[PDB]
Amino acid sequence: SYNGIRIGQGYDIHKIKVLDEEKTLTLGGVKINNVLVLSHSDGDIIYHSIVDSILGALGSLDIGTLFPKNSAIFLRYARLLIYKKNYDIGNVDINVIAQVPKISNIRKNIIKNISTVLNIDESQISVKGKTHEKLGVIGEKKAIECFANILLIPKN
Amino acid sequence: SYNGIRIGQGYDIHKIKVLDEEKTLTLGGVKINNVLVLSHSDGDIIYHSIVDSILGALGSLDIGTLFPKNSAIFLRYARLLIYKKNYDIGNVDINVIAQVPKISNIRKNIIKNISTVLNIDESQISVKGKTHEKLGVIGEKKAIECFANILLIPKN
Amino acid sequence: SYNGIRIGQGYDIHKIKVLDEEKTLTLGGVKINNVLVLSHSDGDIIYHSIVDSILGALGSLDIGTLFPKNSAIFLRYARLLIYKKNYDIGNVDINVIAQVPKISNIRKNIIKNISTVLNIDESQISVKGKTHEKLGVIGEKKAIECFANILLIPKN
Ligand SMILES: [Zn+2]
Ligand SMILES: [Zn+2]
Ligand SMILES: [Zn+2]
Ligand SMILES: [Zn+2]
Ligand SMILES: [Zn+2]
Ligand SMILES: [Zn+2]
Repeated sequence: SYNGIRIGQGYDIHKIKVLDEEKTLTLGGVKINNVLVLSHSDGDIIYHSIVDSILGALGSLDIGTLFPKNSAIFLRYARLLIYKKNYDIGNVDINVIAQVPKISNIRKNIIKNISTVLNIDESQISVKGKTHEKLGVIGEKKAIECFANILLIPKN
Repeated sequence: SYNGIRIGQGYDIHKIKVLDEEKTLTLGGVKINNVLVLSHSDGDIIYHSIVDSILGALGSLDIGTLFPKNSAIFLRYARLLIYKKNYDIGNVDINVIAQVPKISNIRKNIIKNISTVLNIDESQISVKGKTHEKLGVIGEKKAIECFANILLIPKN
Repeated sequence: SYNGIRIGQGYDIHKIKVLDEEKTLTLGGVKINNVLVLSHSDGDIIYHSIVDSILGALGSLDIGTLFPKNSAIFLRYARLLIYKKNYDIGNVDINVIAQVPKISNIRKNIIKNISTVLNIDESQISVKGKTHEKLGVIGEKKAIECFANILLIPKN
């Protein structure tokens, strides 16, 4: 059983519809009032990819597989899983690849939200937004995706 | 010469054709009998991205460049390269981004296959599958891609 | 304030135009004379994603947000930021996902360029090129993208 330092990378992608001129997206727990997310879940690519990076770091079955609204249940889950396995989080670096919304505007709020739900300091979190040159599925605003990269550090 | 902890990220993408109604894919050493992979190589995005994450972690020339069927030759290669450089693998986290096949169904078999070819425990491996909302090249089943993230830990 | 080992992942994407038969791209500080990059910046996905992986590792505001030609100003910035925070770089692994140009041909020059601008050894750098099966925005040569993965190691 390996108990050294662990890497995780979560990935998520959700279909969206921008309320331009011809269910509301939540991103890092922040409501995005001009974008709908077309999903059975709440569409929070940031929360879901963070859960997936934790699960991945530790080698668990993923969320859908484990449990066959929901985003907070899973994040609390992931936090308590790191605890029971005797790890702390080192830092997490999140890349949201999204033509809309702009992330810089809501970045402080996402970071505080993550830090509360993971119970870690704001200095252990980075959330960055990248547009996609208005090319492809993302750049045409049909979808948004997120990569979350995390290190877990063995306690003591 | 740096001998501390090392990060690697491998990436791979292969063209596929799903045998719907109008050479066989291998994924993590598992044959996928309803999908053809259109490739000169065996199309194993999982094996190839794992090799590339190891090579990347250590700063080698990549597979094609190094050696200008094949997937086992390269994986044995990568395992023995980690050995000769005096590293062990920490853990590896693999994200297959594929509309088909579903990964959860074959996940145990891929993990055992990786653990045998890398000679590491099953607890050091995570393999996760993500669909792509039926959007773009991946979501339309024209291709499958994989990201493999690894840490190498200096021996002793 | 967390001062253990840190992970960063930078991502960047730029629009390009290949000078086929019907401003010049710089990649890892190397000029690519058959490709134009359609950008307000110099289009160096490799330099920019490296800066973003450093900023991400450390939890800074990103480049555009921090400072609202340019690629060297930012890289020197990132190097001196790692210094002032009391970190060294472990290693960096870069995946350029580009149908053109081929990276293997210019890989030595990019690695020497990175190692000079970051002031680290060539053994701490890996730069890998992956084509995209001539599918999608990348495979059709409309864009090139890069992922840069880095570990920062607390001094002493
Ligand atoms: Zn999701
Ligand atoms: Zn995508
Ligand atoms: Zn391959
Ligand atoms: Zn792709
Ligand atoms: Zn850029
Ligand atoms: Zn892309």
